[PDB]
Amino acid sequence: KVFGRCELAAAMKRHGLDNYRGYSLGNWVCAAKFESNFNTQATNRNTDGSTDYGILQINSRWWCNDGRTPGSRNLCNIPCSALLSSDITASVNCAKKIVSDGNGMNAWVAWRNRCKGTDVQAWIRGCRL
Ligand SMILES: CC[C@@H]1CN2CCc3cc(OC)c(OC)cc3[C@H]2C[C@H]1C[C@@H]1NCCc2cc(OC)c(OC)cc21
Repeated sequence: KVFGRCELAAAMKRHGLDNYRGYSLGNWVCAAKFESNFNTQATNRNTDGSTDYGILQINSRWWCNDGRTPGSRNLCNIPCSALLSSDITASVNCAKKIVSDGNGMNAWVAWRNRCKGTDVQAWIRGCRL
């Protein structure tokens, strides 16, 4: 599923991301834009053998099991395929654990490099939320 901007903002808000760990909703929408271009089915293979899955490109070395990431953990206790669903619940629940790992949303390098310090509220303006 390719979410619309405002559609995804609404779904993230219903699942509790607005101001989660202090990050306003626009930060989450911006991160999804530059991680996945709002495409729940996005995957990207890393040179180290791990794979990033879904709307927030969550990585298999620590956070989900895909059965092909040597030496990995599964700290969100989910199959990585669950992060590709049109229902974003599993991605949101796992993202909540990630943003708690001490680096906040710097855990998403695309957030740090492309969203951090910008007018992220522009991502939710004009959205019914
Ligand atoms: C309501 C307008 C969209 C919302 N903004 C949020 C702020 C923002 C920040 C960006 O980088 C930090 C950014 O980079 C790509 C985009 C945005 C936008 C996205 C807006 C515009 C919109 N995106 C989908 C379709 C489209 C097509 C466009 O031209 C064909 C266009 O021209 C300006 C804008 C957009």
